[PDB]
Amino acid sequence: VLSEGEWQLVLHVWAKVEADVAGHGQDILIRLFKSHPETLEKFDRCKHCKTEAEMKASEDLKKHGVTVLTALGAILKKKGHHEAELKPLAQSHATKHKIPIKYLEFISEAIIHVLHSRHPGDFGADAQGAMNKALELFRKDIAAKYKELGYQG
Ligand code: HEM
Repeated sequence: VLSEGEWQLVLHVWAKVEADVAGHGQDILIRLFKSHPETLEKFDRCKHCKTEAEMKASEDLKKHGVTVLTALGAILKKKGHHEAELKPLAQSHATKHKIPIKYLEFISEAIIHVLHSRHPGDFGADAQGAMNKALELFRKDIAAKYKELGYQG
């Protein structure tokens, strides 16, 4: 459980993300792919991609950064009451994309990195701890759903 004040810190910095969803999504995926190249293997079309400018010019990759942040933003705005939003996400990522929980840890790290880089004034220790708690809860719940679907994380 997060406190109401913790959720408000989460949603405060998320409003900043929403001013430029696509640019934040780009930075988060590029950070993910740099820090953890193996994850890039999960995206058929930019498997070949090599440079940051290639990732930044890529139309696909920008659309997926938006897809991620749109879904996650709706989950965060549910303040933990996200079972209905996690059901389809767990379904696809456990049975079709096969995304282990450690890759969700990786992307949570990249999200926190980008939010700190871009909004330090809105992402001090209080707010970083809140966001970390919120992404931890997301990963915990989706992991339980993975197991329900027969996928061991
Ligand atoms: C906060 C974490 C994430 C969220 C909210 C998220 C959300 C989404 C959504 C909404 C879609 C499109 C609908 C669907 O297929 O379910 C999608 C597709 C996809 N996701 Fe995720 N995702 C996350 C993490 C990841 C990670 C860490 C990876 C790989 C390392 C990944 C790989 C994929 C792939 C390969 C697709 C299909 C892309 C395509 O075929 O165009 N996702 N994701």
